[PDB]
Amino acid sequence: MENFQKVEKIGEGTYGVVYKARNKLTGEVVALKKIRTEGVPSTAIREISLLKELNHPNIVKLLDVIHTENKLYLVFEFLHQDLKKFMDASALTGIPLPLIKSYLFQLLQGLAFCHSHRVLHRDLKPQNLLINTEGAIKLADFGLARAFGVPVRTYTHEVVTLWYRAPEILLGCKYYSTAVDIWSLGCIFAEMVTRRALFPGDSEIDQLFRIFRTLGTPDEVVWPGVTSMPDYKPSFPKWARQDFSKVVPPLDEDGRSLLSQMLHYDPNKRISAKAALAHPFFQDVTKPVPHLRL
Ligand SMILES: C=CCNc1nc(N)c(C(=O)c2ccc(Cl)s2)s1
Repeated sequence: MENFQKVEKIGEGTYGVVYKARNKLTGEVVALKKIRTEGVPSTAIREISLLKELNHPNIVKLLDVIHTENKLYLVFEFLHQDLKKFMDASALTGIPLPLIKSYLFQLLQGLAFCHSHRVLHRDLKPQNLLINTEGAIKLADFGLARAFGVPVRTYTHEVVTLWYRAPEILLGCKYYSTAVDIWSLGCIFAEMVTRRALFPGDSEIDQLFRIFRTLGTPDEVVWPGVTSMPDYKPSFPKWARQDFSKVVPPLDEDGRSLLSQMLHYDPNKRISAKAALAHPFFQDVTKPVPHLRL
């Protein structure tokens, strides 16, 4: 890109490298993402372009879609730190509960907004949750997966994380629903509380079995239709569900209750973002400022 000035290489995005850049005509700093190649689907540019229309305090604004020199670029508002880094920085003391609650509440608002606009994320993870000094947290990359197509591996041959993947996706369901995002957010909520990833699988089957070992191997009783999912196998080991109090100590009953509703196996039974916002866990929610080291 010329219309920009690459300050640094922020990191590795799901679809390509992410750069911290400066708009040459405005002097503004943004998050520039180069999308990894046979012409660029015209369907994608149209889909993605509609996203520039989404506007919410908890959604990282897609400023522009730039298609020039037969290369694709997405220009996003720049935020100063991601939740992965903040969690790592908060590892010794943990994120204070009131801030964890504020972040969860805000993320649910961003989800509620996108879902009401018929937009799913499908690949929520600590790396695409961005925070600022003011106490806000925003979701980036909403609607990209559907417009594009989650590739097995990036062109950088970097490992894609499966830790936040809903069980229905792992079982090979090719139809997504808003519930996949609630699942990912539930996993993130648990990780903020315990300071350890909930289901750190290193493979698709390891990821599935780690979920099974904690929540019990699903059956037709708790998840009608599961034995007919594409990758379900009658040979899956049968693990008993573990007492949920052992899962996220020392989160209180309201928090554990909300989390269990975000982690129901049946997508249809999983709580909606809108309903979650009404949960008693948020009765005393506030908006604390985080201690960010930039
Ligand atoms: C050190 C400050 C970095 N600032 C950033 N700002 C934005 N907007 C970022 C992203 O959208 C993503 C980057 C990677 C994924 Cl995955 S989403 S990173």
